[PDB]
Amino acid sequence: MFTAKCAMQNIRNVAIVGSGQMGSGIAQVTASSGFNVMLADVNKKALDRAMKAISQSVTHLSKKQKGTDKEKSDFVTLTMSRIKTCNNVSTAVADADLIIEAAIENIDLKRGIFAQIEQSCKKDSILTTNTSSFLLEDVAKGLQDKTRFGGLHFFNPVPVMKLLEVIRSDDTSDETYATLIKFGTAVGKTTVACKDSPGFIVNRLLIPYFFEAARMYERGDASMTDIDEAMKLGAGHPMGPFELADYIGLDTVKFVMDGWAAKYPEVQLFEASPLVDKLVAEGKLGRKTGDGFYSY
Amino acid sequence: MFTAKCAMQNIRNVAIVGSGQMGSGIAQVTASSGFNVMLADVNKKALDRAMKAISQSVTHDFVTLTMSRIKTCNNVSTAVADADLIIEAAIENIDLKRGIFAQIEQSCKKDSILTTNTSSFLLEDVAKGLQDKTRFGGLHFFNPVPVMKLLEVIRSDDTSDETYATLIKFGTAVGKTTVACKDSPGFIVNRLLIPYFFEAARMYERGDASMTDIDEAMKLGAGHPMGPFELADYIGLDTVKFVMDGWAAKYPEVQLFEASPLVDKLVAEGKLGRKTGDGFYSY
Repeated sequence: MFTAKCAMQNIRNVAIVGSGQMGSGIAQVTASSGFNVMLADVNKKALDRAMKAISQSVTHLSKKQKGTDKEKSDFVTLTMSRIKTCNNVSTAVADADLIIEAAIENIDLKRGIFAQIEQSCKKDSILTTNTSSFLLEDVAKGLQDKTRFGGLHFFNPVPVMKLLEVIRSDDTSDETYATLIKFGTAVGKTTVACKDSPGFIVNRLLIPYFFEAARMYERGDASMTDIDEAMKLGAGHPMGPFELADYIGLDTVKFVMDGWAAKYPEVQLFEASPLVDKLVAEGKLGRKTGDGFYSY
Repeated sequence: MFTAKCAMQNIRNVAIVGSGQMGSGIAQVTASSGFNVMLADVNKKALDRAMKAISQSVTHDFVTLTMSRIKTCNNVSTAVADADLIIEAAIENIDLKRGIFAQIEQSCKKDSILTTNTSSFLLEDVAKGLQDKTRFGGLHFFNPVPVMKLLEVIRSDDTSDETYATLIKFGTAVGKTTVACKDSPGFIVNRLLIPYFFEAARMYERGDASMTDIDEAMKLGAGHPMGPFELADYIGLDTVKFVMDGWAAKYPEVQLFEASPLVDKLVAEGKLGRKTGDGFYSY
């Protein structure tokens, strides 16, 4: 983490635009790792919600440490003082060296956010998205300097999940990409490198594998519970595909696979699943609603 | 295991035709679980190497006793004459298997259940020649059979309810966790895993990401104990290729089954994975 941090003298102040679960988790690990954080969202209620969740989580971790009760709360306040909030994007990004967008998955809203960002940030600022749902080319399409754009695809809960996929568009410069690799490593992650291809690595291989399982079930070849057992037991996976999809969220999996089906209409693997569609249309989204493939 | 074994009063004698690695491993766990076994192959040398490998595993009276339950026979007709269950583990050639089953049919008891362990063909293609298709099914084990707990128990369109119930009990009697599948290409495991591995190869081939970053992403992102290139090397590249080739030829309109250059090259070059010290990676 230090080898990386000390090789990015240029990157001291980070702005995260969007204050939901991912934005708040990215803010937490960025602060814990020693950078200054500005978390931005026009939604004040969301900003308050995030800072309470971060504060909780940081406090929680400190409790595991060895040390005096002062040593611990000292640790929490050092971390939290690196995090500031702002309800105006242009103000928030004015002194940022790296900006990470974690907003709603809507391409016009994101492009609008990036136009605001580039109007206000520093000339050599690096801009990034955490999206799972769009190509970096399509997010960056209006920017003046595409060579300082890339992707930082974390996984929820960000403080717990080690992996980080670091993405380059066709236009990302080598220097910007290398900086992004060092930032992922500085914040404690195991980075993997991917081009701007739908699904990067994890989702591109996992979501179609899940849909293939659903498809097997829908043809009537085997039951959901036998599928899951065969994969845990035959391949060592800790969750079968249906449990996995419930865990990720059905709405989450459908929405990604829907964007692929539409952009890549000739690719058989990306067809929607009558059954996924019907479960999401019913609000049976998986664990987070208590009910998807299975009940919880 | 006992709950199963004592509900199969009719199944005492098991014949296994083909004494390669899977037939020999099925012989071993079937002997260990209390059945009588006849191991049959027309290649006397193979039969010899199979009994030496088996005794080698089982050592690791108990060795003598376990062995006394396994007899060999280089004649498939006479080997199955007294068998209640016959399990075919022969080479992956459909004419050879149909000829074997033509032989077994002519000799076996009329109530005998007939099964294949094949990964490469549809049950209904293996059985296409058979007069009573209703006592036919699939017992798909995994190498090494003595260690691998899963067994996919497969029915055709013709397998009777009674035959299939017996097959599930057999799997359970021999210490396996059974799962049921219809006669579909790849059953459950290979149908999901082999295309996920090819998807991984294709991603590397397109130049999107490196082999080691793809494997690291799947271990860390999904908790998989091996990433897809590690797993393929473990299973064997020749094995993964041969099954996928079968699918690409039989289902020519399915994009997911299209062959891979890197794979073809690595197998055409004899780089078959862990078992040869080189596949995707070196060992």
